Order: sequence, then structure tokens, then C-alpha cells
Amino acid sequence: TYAVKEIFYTLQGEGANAGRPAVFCRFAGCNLWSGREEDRAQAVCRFCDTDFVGTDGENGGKFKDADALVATIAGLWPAGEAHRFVVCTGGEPMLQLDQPLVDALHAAGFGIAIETNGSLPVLESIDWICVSPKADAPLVVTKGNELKVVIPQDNQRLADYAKLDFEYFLVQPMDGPSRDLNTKLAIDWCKRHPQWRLSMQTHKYLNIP
Amino acid sequence: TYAVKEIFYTLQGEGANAGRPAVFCRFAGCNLWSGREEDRAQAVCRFCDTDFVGTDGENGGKFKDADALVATIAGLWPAGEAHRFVVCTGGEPMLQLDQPLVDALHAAGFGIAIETNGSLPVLESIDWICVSPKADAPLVVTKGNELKVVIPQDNQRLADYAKLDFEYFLVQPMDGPSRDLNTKLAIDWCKRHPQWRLSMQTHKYLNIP
Ligand SMILES: C[S@@+](CC[C@H](N)C(=O)[O-])C[C@H]1O[C@@H](n2cnc3c(N)ncnc32)[C@H](O)[C@@H]1O
Ligand SMILES: C[S@@+](CC[C@H](N)C(=O)[O-])C[C@H]1O[C@@H](n2cnc3c(N)ncnc32)[C@H](O)[C@@H]1O
Ligand SMILES: Nc1nc2ncc(C(=O)O)nc2c(=O)[nH]1
Ligand SMILES: Nc1nc2ncc(C(=O)O)nc2c(=O)[nH]1
Ligand code: SF4
Ligand code: SF4
Repeated sequence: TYAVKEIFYTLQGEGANAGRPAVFCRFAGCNLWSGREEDRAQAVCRFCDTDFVGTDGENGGKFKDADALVATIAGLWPAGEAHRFVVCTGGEPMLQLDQPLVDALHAAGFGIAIETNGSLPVLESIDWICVSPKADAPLVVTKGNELKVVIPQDNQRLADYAKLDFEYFLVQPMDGPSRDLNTKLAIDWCKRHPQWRLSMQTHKYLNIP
Repeated sequence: TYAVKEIFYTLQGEGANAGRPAVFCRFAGCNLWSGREEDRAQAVCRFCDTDFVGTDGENGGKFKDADALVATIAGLWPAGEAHRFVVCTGGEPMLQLDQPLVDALHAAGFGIAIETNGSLPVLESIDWICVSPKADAPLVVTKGNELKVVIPQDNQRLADYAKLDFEYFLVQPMDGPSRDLNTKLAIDWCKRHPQWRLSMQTHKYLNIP
């Protein structure tokens, strides 16, 4: 059984695969924040701008098994078109994402990507693993495909992240009342340390889902 | 001898490698348009928004040999930092970019990308070949790494482009008085045909060189 907040088909707004058509499956619930604004000030992760509470979003609901979830995901894809790709996010997807769901997605011809905070062990069979480390949280996933760090966070050892085993190293401006400020920072960082690339949240500029 | 409009160090604004730190070497001159406004209305390529006339830009000038040009390019890179990468553009870089310049850059530890209109044969030794086919120009480069097509153009055969031998297929909204309009078109195209990804000119939103 799976608790999904919302399922929608759009272009990936951020990360190394920005611009790529994909179905986003946003799981409900996270392990680093309840989702309530009264808890944010003392949460482990306090800068989240995503609503992952409940199952009331678009195509959201409580799915009984993987095939029921895959059917909904596959249904959102343009008929007769290949290159099927799903992004598992939330929320923290590793709270619910299991192997039976992964096998069912691969069976449907879907490539699987995951956006995880890195505080939980991930499934190796996932095609693209994106880790976004939270500074005040433990990081148990020290290898993957891309490391997308949101800056700035206090207690952050940014240069130490480059020692990890990832193919892509990105910094992403923290959105909020200081987005433009943090963007300047991220750009300045990459230029000074060219190992890092900029991850822009393009979907917030293009105003797309 | 090389005639270069401008050489500047920034983050790549568009394409498959958006956000990646790189030195941009903008060669002067093009073969599909003279650069004169008086010639635009009758040109093969009429939507160019780039100044490539002369050598009066930042770090621009006539470079006698490859070593002189490479020295300026390398000089823009952060001292002590690796991951050296140069994007050869213009203008049409294949009007000037030869093998000695490639070998000199490779000897300087630089990875080489190229932005070309595809009307001229390219050097195979170039690490990243990005082709942006113009609708009313011959396309002799039918293979490479990145096929970044600017839409919409009249007489364009968009679907046929996807048959070519490229790893990435991108559509990029034609900037101008209808950029927001073209962006919606591009987004719609990728969603209807998920082989294509969106190439957004991020540097025009982030306001960076
Ligand atoms: C909402 S999280 C869901 C996945 C998981 N909980 C995580 O933290 O990776 C999706 C992505 O957006 C990033 N993100 C969250 N809040 C953000 C904010 N205010 N500004 C920028 N990126 C943010 C996260 O770091 C993560 O990379
Ligand atoms: C200025 S061109 C130089 C490289 C080469 N002359 C070419 O056409 O690819 C660099 C890139 O910008 C794109 N471009 C030029 N004018 C544009 C415009 N008005 N809107 C969007 N992209 C544009 C070109 O298609 C190309 O991909
Ligand atoms: N376009 C788009 N890309 C996105 N990429 C990632 C995430 C996420 O993991 O939360 N969310 C979005 C989103 O809402 N829209
Ligand atoms: N940031 C940035 N990226 C760019 N990427 C490509 C091209 C080009 O080939 O013309 N030009 C720019 C530019 O001016 N700025
Ligand atoms: S870990 Fe991710 S989903 Fe959870 S609160 Fe932080 S940003 Fe939001
Ligand atoms: S071919 Fe490229 S450089 Fe030449 S006018 Fe067209 S867009 Fe500009």
C-alpha cells in the first residue's frame, strides 16, 4: 500500500535532467519534517517549500498495490510514446518506495529516478539516484548519480561533499524571501569551484507544474 | 590566425550542460549571416540575437596562433582549479576552429564543446558536439552529442531531426518578441513527444554573462 500526495506529468524543472519529460510521483510524508508550519521552526529540515501532507492532490490517493500505482502513472504518459520516465519524490520517497514498485515500473518500460534527502538507504536498482543532503540530518547515502545540495544551510561542509562518489555535483539556490540572493551565491560558488554546477529551479520561472 | 569577438568565463546558460562552469570563446563572423542588421531580412539565419561582429569585445582580438589564444582562455580559469572546459561558439566557430587549436586546448587540460549551426563539417576530436540546425541551411552534421533545435522556424521538419544520430534532443524557445509564446510551444512539444527535452536560456533569467 502507498500513500501518494499527487501524481502529475510535466518537464523536470531542476537537476541534471532539467527539461526532460517525466511523471512526478510525490509520496506523502517525510521523516525530517511533519509538514505542519508550527513544527517547521524546530524540524530537522526547515526550508521545505513543498506540500507533502495528505493524499488530496492531483491524482493523489491511497494505492493498495504497485500495479494500481503503476497503472495511474503509466496512464499519464502520452499514448504510443516511449522514453517513459518517472521521478519518485515527496516527501521522502524511501519511506514507501520498495522493490515491488520498482520492478512494476521497469516492467511498464519506465526509467526510475529518485529525489531523496539521503537519510535513508536507497534501492540500487533505481536508475537515477539524486541525493539532496540536509545539513542537520545524517547522510547514509554517500554514493549515487547526482548530488544536488541546496545552499546556503548552516553547519554545511560544502567542499566535503565533493569527496563523495557521485557523477554530478550541483548546488541549488534555496527558494524563499532570499532566492535571488542565494542564486548569486550559488553562481559565485560554482565559478570559484568549477567541479560544481548550478541547479536552477526552472519550473518556478516558466510557471509550469 | 584567429579572429575572436569575446572571451568570457561564466556558467553555461543553455543546452544539456546548463549550469556548468566554462570559458566561452566567441569567434567572430558567421556563414549564414553577416551580422549587419541591413542583411538580417535577407539572411539564411534571421533570428540571431548575438553580437559577433568585430573583435572589440571582452578579451577579444586577433590571435596569431593557437598558443596565444589558449593562454588567454586558460588565464580566465580560476587558479588551482581543474575541470577546465571551453565552449567554442560565435558566430560559426567551424569557420576558424582547427585541429592545432583543439590539440592546444587539450594540452592545456581543457575539455572542448562546440556550438555549431551544422552547415560545416566538424572536428571529430571535439569532446562535446552541439548542433543547432537552421531550417533554410544545409545540414551536413547528422551526428553528434547534442541536437539543440530553436523553435519555431518556418519550413522546419522537427520530427525528422529525431532520426539523426545524437544522444540528446533539445528544443529551445526562439527569444524575441514572442519568447514566452515560444516557450509554451516548446514545453507542449516535449510533452507530446518525450524524446525531446526543453533547452531554456537560463542566463537570460539569471542575468549573467
Ligand atoms: C521537496 S524535496 C523531496 C525529496 C526529499 N524530501 C529531499 O529533500 O530530497 C525535492 C527537492 O527540492 C529541494 N528543495 C526543497 N525545498 C527547497 C527550497 N526551499 N529551495 C530549493 N530547493 C528546495 C530538496 O532539497 C530536494 O532536492
Ligand atoms: C549564437 S549561436 C552561435 C553558434 C552557431 N552560430 C549556431 O547557430 O549554433 C549559439 C546558439 O544560440 C541559438 N540562438 C541564436 N539566436 C537565438 C534566439 N533568438 N533565440 C534562441 N536561441 C538562439 C543558436 O541556435 C545556437 O544554438
Ligand atoms: N517541473 C517540476 N520539476 C520538479 N522537480 C523536482 C520536484 C521535487 O522533487 O519536488 N518538483 C518539481 C515540480 O514540482 N515541478
Ligand atoms: N551564460 C551564457 N551561456 C551561453 N551559452 C551559449 C551561448 C552561445 O553559444 O551564444 N551564449 C551564452 C551566453 O552569452 N551566456
Ligand atoms: S527532506 Fe525534502 S521533503 Fe522532507 S522537509 Fe526537507 S525538503 Fe521537504
Ligand atoms: S548561424 Fe548561429 S551565429 Fe550565425 S546568425 Fe544564425 S544563430 Fe547567429
